[PDB]
This record gives sequence, structure tokens and C-alpha cells, in this order.
Amino acid sequence: STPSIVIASAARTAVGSFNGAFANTPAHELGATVISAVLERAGVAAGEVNEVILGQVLPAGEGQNPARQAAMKAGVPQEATAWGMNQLAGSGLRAVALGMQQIATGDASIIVAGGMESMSMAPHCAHLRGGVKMGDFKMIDTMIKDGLTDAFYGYHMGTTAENVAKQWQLSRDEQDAFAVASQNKAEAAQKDGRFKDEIVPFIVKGRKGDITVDADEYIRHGATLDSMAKLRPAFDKEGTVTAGNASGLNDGAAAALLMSEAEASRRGIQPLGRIVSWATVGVDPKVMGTGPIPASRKALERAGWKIGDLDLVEANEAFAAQACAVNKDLGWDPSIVNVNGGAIAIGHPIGASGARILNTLLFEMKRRGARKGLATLCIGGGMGVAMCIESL
Amino acid sequence: STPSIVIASAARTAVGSFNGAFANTPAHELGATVISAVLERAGVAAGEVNEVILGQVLPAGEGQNPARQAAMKAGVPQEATAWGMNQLAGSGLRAVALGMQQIATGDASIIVAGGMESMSMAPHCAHLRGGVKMGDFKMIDTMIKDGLTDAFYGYHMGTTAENVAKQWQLSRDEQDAFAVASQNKAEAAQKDGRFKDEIVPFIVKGRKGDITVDADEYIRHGATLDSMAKLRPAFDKEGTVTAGNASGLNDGAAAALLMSEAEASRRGIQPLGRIVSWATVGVDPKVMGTGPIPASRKALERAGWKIGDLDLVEANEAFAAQACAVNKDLGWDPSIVNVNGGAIAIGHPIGASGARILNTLLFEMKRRGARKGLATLCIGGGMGVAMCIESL
Amino acid sequence: STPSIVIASAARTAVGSFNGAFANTPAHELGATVISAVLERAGVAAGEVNEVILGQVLPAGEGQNPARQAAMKAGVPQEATAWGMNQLAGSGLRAVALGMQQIATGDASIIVAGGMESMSMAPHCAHLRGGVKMGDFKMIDTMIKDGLTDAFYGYHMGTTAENVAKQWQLSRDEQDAFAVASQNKAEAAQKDGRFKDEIVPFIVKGRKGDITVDADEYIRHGATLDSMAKLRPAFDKEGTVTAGNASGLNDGAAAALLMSEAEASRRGIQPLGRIVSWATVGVDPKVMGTGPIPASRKALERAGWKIGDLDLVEANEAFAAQACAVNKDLGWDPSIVNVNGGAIAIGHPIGASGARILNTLLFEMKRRGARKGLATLCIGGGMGVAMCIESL
Amino acid sequence: STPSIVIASAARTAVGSFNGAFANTPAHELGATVISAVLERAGVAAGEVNEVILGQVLPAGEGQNPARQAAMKAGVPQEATAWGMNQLAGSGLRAVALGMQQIATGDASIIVAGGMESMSMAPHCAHLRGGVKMGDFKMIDTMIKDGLTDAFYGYHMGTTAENVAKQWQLSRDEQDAFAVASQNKAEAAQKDGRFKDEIVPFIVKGRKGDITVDADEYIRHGATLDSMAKLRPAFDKEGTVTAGNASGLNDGAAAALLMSEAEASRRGIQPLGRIVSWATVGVDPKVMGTGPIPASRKALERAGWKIGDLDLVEANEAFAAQACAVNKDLGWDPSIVNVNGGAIAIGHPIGASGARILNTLLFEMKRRGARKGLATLCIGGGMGVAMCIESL
Repeated sequence: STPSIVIASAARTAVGSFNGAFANTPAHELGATVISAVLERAGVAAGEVNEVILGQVLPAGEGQNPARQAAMKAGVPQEATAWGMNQLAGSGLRAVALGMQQIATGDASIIVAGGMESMSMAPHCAHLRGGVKMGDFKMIDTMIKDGLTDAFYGYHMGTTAENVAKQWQLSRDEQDAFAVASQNKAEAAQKDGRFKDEIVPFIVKGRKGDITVDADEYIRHGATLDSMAKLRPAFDKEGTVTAGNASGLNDGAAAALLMSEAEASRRGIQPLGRIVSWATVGVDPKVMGTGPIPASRKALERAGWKIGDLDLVEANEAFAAQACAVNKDLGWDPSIVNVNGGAIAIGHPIGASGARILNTLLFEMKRRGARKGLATLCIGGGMGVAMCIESL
Repeated sequence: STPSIVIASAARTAVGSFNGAFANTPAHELGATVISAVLERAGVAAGEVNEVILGQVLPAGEGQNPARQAAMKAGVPQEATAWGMNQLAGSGLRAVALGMQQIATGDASIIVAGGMESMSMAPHCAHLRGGVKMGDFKMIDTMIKDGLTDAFYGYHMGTTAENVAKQWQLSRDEQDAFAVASQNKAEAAQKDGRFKDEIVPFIVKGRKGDITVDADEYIRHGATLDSMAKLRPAFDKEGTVTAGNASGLNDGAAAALLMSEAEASRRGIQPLGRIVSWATVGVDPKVMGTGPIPASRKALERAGWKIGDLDLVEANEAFAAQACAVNKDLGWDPSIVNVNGGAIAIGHPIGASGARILNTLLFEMKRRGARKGLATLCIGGGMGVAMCIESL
Repeated sequence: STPSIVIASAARTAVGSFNGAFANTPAHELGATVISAVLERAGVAAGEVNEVILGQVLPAGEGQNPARQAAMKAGVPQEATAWGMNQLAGSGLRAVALGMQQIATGDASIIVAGGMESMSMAPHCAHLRGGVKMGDFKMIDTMIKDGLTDAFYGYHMGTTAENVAKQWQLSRDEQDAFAVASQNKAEAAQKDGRFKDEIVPFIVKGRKGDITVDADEYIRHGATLDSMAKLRPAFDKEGTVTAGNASGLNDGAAAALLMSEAEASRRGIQPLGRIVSWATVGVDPKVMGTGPIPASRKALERAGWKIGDLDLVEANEAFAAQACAVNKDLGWDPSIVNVNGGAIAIGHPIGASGARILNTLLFEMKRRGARKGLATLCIGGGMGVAMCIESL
Repeated sequence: STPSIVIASAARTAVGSFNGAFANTPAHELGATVISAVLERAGVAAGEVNEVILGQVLPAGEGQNPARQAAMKAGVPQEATAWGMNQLAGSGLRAVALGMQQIATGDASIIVAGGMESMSMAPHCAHLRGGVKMGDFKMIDTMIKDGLTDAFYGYHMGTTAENVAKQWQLSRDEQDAFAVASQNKAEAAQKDGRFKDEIVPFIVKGRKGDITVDADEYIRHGATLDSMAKLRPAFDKEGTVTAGNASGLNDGAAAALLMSEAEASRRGIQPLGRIVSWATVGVDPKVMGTGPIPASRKALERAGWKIGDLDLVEANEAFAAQACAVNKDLGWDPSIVNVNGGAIAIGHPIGASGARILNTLLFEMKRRGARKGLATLCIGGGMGVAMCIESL
């Protein structure tokens, strides 16, 4: 009689480009559309929700507890609760596991969990309370400081990617091929309509017109190898990691509605999947992109699955270098990984990404009739997170 | 059979005044000292820790995931994990409940949970990406915007307190009396040595000398009713809420180390208590200070306890108005509530407070041999969280 | 033996739109281009310049005495001197008068004088030395604060324009019909090449391509009365002044090479004119747009001239309201006023505008063979300035 | 015959220390007390003033034309005119020459001229119209950027003083000797009452106290060669210039009232002095402190004087190295130079400094009965200004 929790429904916004479609859209407005969507898609009313849990790395200047803001905007009643959390890129996936645990421990029946992020709306800051008697001082980009810079070594996440490139002897040609493939896979899936089911359209309100956004705008159409080859290294001058083989700076939100297996049955819901297991593990910050290796092995151990039992995998592509290292070590068939493309093409709204790649996994598992899936991401500061999903 | 999680050990720093002892100390440095302390106090080595979970409302400018920063500084190995979370004032207590759930679901054996906050070090900010083509703009105090302003009604938490004062007909004289009592209780507890056990001293590293902080600096000695009566209302010009009958802006951290009851017995630890129940519930943001009412009632229901069964209560004092409302409604003997004073005297380091009052409750239950306790806080945006503890 | 000073040569950059052509070009660079221009137009070498005087209203963040930076870039030797001044919109024509005085008093042989302005490059500022212990503070737009806001009445210069409109009972249709006439006059002069002689090209240095600017970008092509009548009142919500019948925010520079009449004759220079008189006078800041009325009448009195003796006038069109009032009062033939259009069309780079209109007058006076001319402008704070010029 | 222009009256505020006495006083409020005081000391009515001309280097944020703001607050009517100018530390003296020229050309009868400066009220700024798309940026100290950094070689003025000390072979013992002796002369003069006449008290409007300032606060009492010699270099790590032998950051205003000699005779005003000549010359920027050398020679040649003729001199001490070198090259008796101390002691309110020293020169010339005086300053960017005075 071990607790069994299902994902009844899921949805994500399109991922916007940096200072692009969602340039002036607070993360909680994206989150509120995603909440509304999961509820509609499951046939569950906002009144029934007990808690909303949203990963978010960059909430500065957005006001008190943006998760509660997103819940309230979506009509979740004042009697429910809401909170935010931060395990960097792991957050939007880890929030799902956190939601599962509220149900498993008997503290809630119905949870909406995911993540949301507006990198565009992240402010610049400075600690000014003591005062600057005289001289210049720095206004810090909170996106770079709080999101992308390692706190122990003082360098960008891209440098950890270089470290991984060096350790696994990953050529600039291998990384570029990977990146072009991600773009081409993503472009094909977009064109074929494979992101329609997962995406809920977002209405960006405007004085001189509302704009509906329902397409992933960061995916480059007709990306060429030559384009990638011409780029300068972004983080080391004799490096291999570029703006082209790294993911970008992006905005979006994504979520899942969770409840027990027996609850879904009473309601007659056909869930998108059952949460079979999850794990999170640390690694050295210097090679943080390696996190998915110990996390995915641990999740699989917990599920009682072999790597070869998986039918589909979403492994987040923060950088080609790390995505390549993860596939090499794990040895899973690359043909079942990121089948509709990855973050290099789609983008990386940090605190939402974990939920974004769960959406992609779940709606692809449904479409192809895949029985077993895994979602995993690397995490700045040296962690990984993984979740195993089975179809009902 | 139902998991049973204990609190093996706890510690807090002293609570620093705004721009006082800890004016330039990042929250994660406070956190690291508390993690070190819980480990030392339980006889558990840092290598044994699976995860650190730290509430924190105001991390802007602090760099990537200050929870991980705190853990690493404390010697928790890279293979462990760490994350932060934000349910505002509820955070440092909610983190404990969340850590108890990691154990209950079999994902972890040993958790360090609590919170940390440096309101002093919170920066000013502005979104500057799209530019400011023309016209003035605000550099926003993130402490006020993200910590203390209601996101729905646009006013400060102190206005919610006013809303509560009016609905419950709480006079200025009653609120001031409650405030002077909190000061006087805290001063007496301090002088008698009652905060020694819970406090771990913090070494503020300087250049012209190191300074050890082990006393709660915000407590006013010899606080007079006359000094309370002379202050002007701080949020409504015909109001009743003042700087004197509200808590303050403060820095500190606090934590507990958690493990199963069976694991404590194996190690021969005498735990500070067993987590018997917890709960979180929403209320209207306009009267957010009333959150402890439904949360405490729900926590008690889940424990199987009557209000009368409690021997000791820590009910956080964000404002005299709400504290007095909570006490009236619940009807618990005020002589068992906040016996060593509350936050009006001690301070309100937002994301650490829930774990700070847990520390106070635990060490006082131990001191006086009390069997059943309850800790509870109000939460901006209209929530409450409560936890029930029993002696072992 | 009265001194007699001539404008040997003159030149201006073209006028840039707010954040357009010259969006990132420092004032002194524009200034340097115009200094080189007047030197080379006169056939005078920069080593022969004694002193450069540049009006400039918004110099903040451009570093030490930008008049010295424009001089020194332009190849004026270190042994010369250089300074800036601020009589607001008066500055650029006042600087010409001040140079005339250096020559009349025996202190200099040869002056370059004019003004420069980059309203684009004006920063935002805040006083921050005390430092801000808590609370939002304002980042002040120095363009609006130091350029456009009355320091006595607190409101914009366009509010002083409403005051003049109401006094003189200037309707919305009379203001719009003057606005459209100014745009049409200017697109005609532009199309006919009448701005070629006065405009010196400016090269905007770039990474992906140098850009040559030699045409006024703020002039609207095909300006209709209907487009003008669609606009909303910009300053008073049931007012008459709009974005269409006021000038805008602009960048540019303008100067003149000044020397004694006898010096020009030595050097074979055929001067654009002789400065016959000038005057500056004050009025009420509330109706500063009336400024040109006493200053133009004082200048004419000093020249021993009657208003009917003028063949050409340049009267700056800060607002259609004040420009209509000045014309109405003085009663000069509107067919000789701003014949190539005015500032509503050309733009209003404040501290340069007085040298800008001086350029347009001198060159058209050469073109049609006019003998007698007058330039005048209003001045925030309640002043006017005027100059009379005669052809040689 | 030649126009003879006299200084009817002069007044100055005491000099304030950075963030001290006048820490939150706008410059124009200081300017207005000196304008009102020049009128009172002369017995001339404010209505009879044609124009106010004020030097000011650092007006960012202060509002439209602070010279006008000064003039209107002083009770000069709206009919008159006002403007500011910037030759950096030459401005306060240059504004006097400019007022002199207004009268010599016949465009005005009565002028108030000087300089004003609030270095304390000078803001931080950044250009943010285009926005900052990503990355950290600098908020610039306008006091440093616009007041004290060379636009050409990018270093502090205290490095151009280091350059004069390597060229003139000036030791660190020679510069300490000049700075002790300056404080001694200044402190002895202050307690002597020799500054009383020239100073006009300023009322700093508080809220819990009006405070009257009539003493130069920056002057240190009992200044020895030891605390001079115990400071480390300020601009070069192996350098000679220190906080002790540089002047400082300061606030203040100063002005003189100008009219013709014949007009002073009509008004029964016994003038402080007649202006006989002035001059401004440029020098290599790298060694700007040499300005006062060519500028005083020229002023002296225009007057038809020999250097031996001077019975008193004010040579501004911006630095000890620049001042010792001007005393070296010109060869005038050091006993008559800065006899009541100088700016190392007194302070250096940039745009007001030239008017400041003109005040001390004039009031001391009257006391001691000296006929021929000279005032001069070095200017950033490489200039000197100087004016020759003769008491009648």
C-alpha cells in the first residue's frame, strides 16, 4: 500500500527569447496561465487545489512570494497555500517531487507544481545601506550573479562546461554537431505540431494590441553547421564552448497537476503518468554538468529499472559539452534522448526548465505510447536531479 | 507503520539588529555556523548529512543558491544536496516540515533544516534591460518590496496588522502593554541565561578585530510603557500600530538536525523532540496575521490534541495586534505562550524566524520538562504554519 | 573707434532624433566636428584659435569641461583655453555674444563659439553619499530635471507654453496650423538643398560600419493638419499643446568662427556677417515663452533698427504656442520668419539651438542676399536672448 | 577713455567639509546668501542688478540653471538674467572677468559674479536610455568623473600633481612643509578674526535646530609635521602627494558685486578694488598645476606691472606640488602669498574657489593697506586664470 502519485495533467508556456516575447512579463503571469491550464486539462477546479509549489531562481523585485501571486491570479482560493523554491536548474523538476511528497505524507490531496522564470525581468542591484561616501560602485546583474555564476570558484556555468569538455575530451566539432542536431530536431517537432499539446498559449497584454504567443521563439530555423563553426569561444579564449553550443537566456513557466492514483481513478482522469521514483545527488561544482549521471543512476536504482528499460529520456541541454558527457557515461541509446530537441534550441528558463522537460517527456510518452521515461537536469553548484515516470 | 521523525539537535545565532552586529554578514555565513552547531550538538559529522534545506526570503546579490553556500562552508560534502525555499515568515519552520518529509518518504536519512536571513544585506534594485528612454525611475528596496509589502493590496504588512487591530477591537493600550511584556520577558530570559543553550556564538570577522556575538541585540532593556505610548503610529495616521508594538528588521539563522526516531536511538542521541504534526493554511491577505489560527487548529487536529493539552507555545509576534488576536481566538493560557519573550523584543529575521522560535520552544520544553509544544507563525500573503512537538 | 566683430564662418552638425542617429555620440564629438568645420571653412588653422566657448545644458557624466574635450579633439592646441556655459536654450547664441566680448575687450583675436547637446547621452542620477538605510529612492533623469523642468513652479516647460497659449488666446487649430507650416517649410528647404551649406557631415564610428549623417532626421515628411489634430494634449489633459505642436528632444552642435572685421579682410575671408547687437532680458518663468519679445526689441533698439528694417528672422519654435505669440506681438511679416522651417521640425538640442538657428539665418541671408537679420529664442526660468546681424 | 570696472563689494560663505556642515545644502542656496550679502554690503538694491554670473562645475540634479535659482531666492527680480559657466577651478574667478566685460561693453551696469559649489550634493549617475541588456555596470561618481578626473589621460588631478613633483624635483618633506605652514597661517588667521569681514554666516535650516555656520570647518587646529608625515601616498603607491598636502572636497559660495568706477562714485560706495587686467592661458594637461604661471605673467603684462610690484597674492593651493612650483617659477616673495593660509587648509570648493580666493585677497588688501594684488588658480585639463587688482 505504498503511496502512488500520478501526474494528471501538465502544461507549459512557449519559451521566450531573452528580452523577446515576454521581455516585460513577470514570471508569475506566466505561472498563472500554466496553473489555469493544468486545472482545465484535468477537469479540476481551482477550488480543489491545496497547494502551489513553483521553482524560481530570480524573483528579485517581483514582490512577496511570486508563487502565491501566480496562484491567486489563477483563482486558487486564499485558503490554499503557495511557496517558491530554489535548487537552480533543478527547481522546476524538484518542485514536482516536493509536491508528490505532500500527497504521499497525507498533507495534501491536490498539488500544482513546476517552475517559472523571467530572466528578462531580472533586475540589477547593489547593497547601498551603509552608503558610498565617495567613488564608483557596481550595479550587479542578478541574472548573472544569482543564476549563472558559481559561488565557490567565481566563474560562469560555461567554464564548468569547459572543464567537462576537457575531462571527457569533447571536441568543438562534436559539440557543434550536437547543437545543430538539437536545433534541427526542435525545428522538425515545431513544424510537425509536436509542441502544440504541451504548450498553452500566453496572451501578452499591450496598449496597442494583445499578442498571443504559442510558439517557442528561440528555436533557429535552418541552423547550419557553418554558422556554429564560425562562433568565437564564449568563456575561454582557447575554448570550445560558444553561444551556439550553449543554451540561452529565456523566459517561461511550466507545471503539472498531481494527485494520488486512486484520486485520479475516482475522477475518471487518464493521467499522463505515475511518478515511480526521483533522486537528487551532488557532484563537484567544477563539473556540475555531470550531475545527471549519479542522479539518473540513483533514480533508476530506486525504481528498480535498468538503463536499457527506458523508452524515452529528456536530459536537459545546458551546454553541448555536458549533454554529451552525460550520454557517454550513461550509454543510453541517443535516439531515445531529446527526440524533439533540447534546451540548446528551445532555451533554458532556469527555474522552469525542469518542469519544461517533464512536459516534453510526458506529452511525447503519450503520443508514442512509451511505457518508461526519465527526466534529468544538471544544477549549478554541483548537483543533479532525476525522475522516473511510467505510463498507466 | 507510520514514520516518526525527531529533532536530534537545534541551534540559532543571536538575532542582530538592522545594520547592527551582522550589518555586513551574508546570510549564508550565519547559516554555516548554525549547520556546524547542529552537527556538533548531535554528535553527527558533516559527512553524514544528506540535504540542507534553508528558508530565505531575501537572497538577491548573494550568488547562486546560498543554501549550498552555507552547506559547503560548513563542511557538508559535495555529494549532499541543498536548496532554499520561501514561504515568507513561514519559511524557517516550513523547511523543518519539508525535511521531515524527505525522511518520511525514504529519500534521506539525515537533514539539516531551518532558515537564514540578512535583511541588512538586502540590496536595492531596478530592472534596467529595456532601458529608461526618459523619465525618473525607482531604485527599489528589495527588503520592503519582496519582504514586507503585500503583493495584492500594495500596502505594508503593518497595514494588515491595522486591519486586524480594527476587526478585533484591539486598543493602542492593549498592544502597547503586550509589547512592553514581550520586552520585559525577553530581558529577564536573557539575563537569567535562558537563551545561552539555544544560541551558538557567531564570530564577525573584521580587519581591526574579530567580534564574537552571542547576545540578542534587539532586546531593549528597561523598556517603559511611557516610551511605547509616545510613539506615533507608523502605518496609518489615525492608527494603533507603531515601531514599538511591531517587530523589527533583523538578521540571523536557525536550524534543526532531523533523523528518524529509530536512527537517534541507534546513535544514542536524546532528541529535543518528536515531530507529531504540522499544517499550513491560507487566510485573506488583508488579515494575514490571523494565519496562526487555522494553522494551529489544523496542526492540533492532525496530532489528536486539544488546545488544553499544550504545555508550551511559541506564537511569533510580527505585530502586537495579530499576536493578541491569535491568543484571543485560540484561548490558550497566555502564561504558557512566549514565556521568554517574542519577536517584538527579539527581532524578526523573516526567513529564519520560524526556525528561531522552534529553537526557543525546544530548549524551553527541555528546561521545564514540558511534554507537548506548538510553534506557529503568520505569513505575508495570507497564510499560517504550525508544528506540534512532543518530548521523548 | 568701435571694435566691430564678424562671423567669419559657421557650421552645424545636422540635428539628430532622440536616441536615433547620435544616440550614443558624446556632445564633445559633435562639438569637435563643428569646430574643425568652421576652421576649415574660414581657411584658419586650429593653432590660431585663442579660446573655444560652448553652451551646454546637460554635461553630466561626460567628464571634465567637455568644451576642452571638443577643442582638443578638433586639434586646437593645449595653449588655448576652453569653457562651457549654461543659459539653457539661450546658451548657444549667448556663447557667440560672449566670444564677441572677448574680442571687443582685447582679450582674444579669434574665438570659436556655439553650443553642443546630446540629450540622448544625459544620464540618470541620485544623491547617494549618506547612503540609503531603507526605502526606494529616485533615479532622476537629468534631461528632464536640469533641462525641461521649471525650478520655481515644478512643472515642465510645456506647462509654461500652456500659460502663454491661454494669455494670448491661441487655439489648438492655430497651434497645429503653425506646426504643419513649420514641417512643410522644412521638408521643402531639405528637398531643395538649403541645409547643405550649413550642415557639416558627422561620421558615427561603428563596429559593423561607419555611418555618415548629413540630413535632419527629425523633420517629418508630408505632415498633414489631420495627423496633427489626432494628437492628445501632452501636458494639460484638456490643454492645447501636444507632441506635434512642440519641438522634441534632440542632439546636435553648432558654432561660429568670430574675429575682428579687419582680421577677416587681412585673410581674404568674406564673412557671413557683422554682429551689430545683442540683448538678454528676463520675464516671469511661468510665461518664459514671451522672452523673445523684450530681448528682440532691446536688440533692435541697440542696433538703432526698426522691426520693419529686418529682411530675415530666426525665432526659435520651442512651442507653437509661444512662437505664435512672439510673432503676433512683434508683428514682423511671418513670410520672413523661419523661412526654412523651425524647431518643431528641425529639433531642439537645447544648448546648441541658439547657434543652430544662427547658422540657418546666416546661410539663408547669404542665399537670398538679405542685409539685416535677427535671431532670438526663449529661455526656461523666464529669459530671452537676441542678436542682430548685417551682411557685409 | 578705457572702461574702469570696480568691485564694489564681496562676500563668501565659510568653507564646509565634505558631507559636513552643508552636506545637504544645494549650491544655489549658498549662492543666494552671497548674492544677497554683496547687495547689503554695498547698499545696492537687488532690483538694480542686471545679471548674475556664477561658476559651477557640478550642477547635476540641481534643476534648471542654478545661477537663476540663486538669483531669484536672493530677491533679484525676474527682469534680470542669470547663467552658469564652467572653467573648472578657474570658474569663480573667470565669472568675475566675464561680469567685468559685460560692463566694459555696455550691455549691463551692475553684475553679481562669483562661483558656488556643492561637492557633497553631487550625485552618482549612469546613462541607461538604451538600457543595459546584460552584465554589471558602473554608477559613476559625478564629483570625481566631472570634477577631478582628466578627460584625456584618465587619471585623478592628484596624479598631475605627482607629474609636477617629478618635473620640479619636489620632495615629500618640501610638500609637508608647505601644508603645515598653510594650516598654521590659516588657523592663526581664523582665531585672529581675519576671516570675519569676508565671511557671511549661512543658516542651515534643520528641523530639530537651525544652525548658523560662520567658521571654516575644514581648517585643522595644531597641525604638526608628524601626522602630515605619517600619511601614505594618495595617488601613486611610491608617490609624494597625500590627503595632507592636497586640498580637499568642500562646499561653498562666493561672489563680488561689479559696476563701473564712476557708478560707484555716484553711489557713495568705497570700492574694495579696481580690476586692471586678467588673463587665461593653457598648458599641457598632464601638468595642469602650472596654469597659474603663464596666466599671471599674461595678466601682469596686460596690467603693465612687474612681478616685484605685487604687495599681496592669492595662489590657489589645489595641491602642494603645484603651488610650490608656481612659487618657484614666478619668484614672488612667499611671505605675501596666501598670508591667511590657503585651500590645503581652507578647502577647495571647485567652481567657487576662484571667487573664494578673490575674497580673501580683497579683504586682506584693505586690512594691511596694500595697493596691488593678484589672484590665480590652476585649472584641470591644463589652464590658468589670473586677475590683477588695485585698491583705490
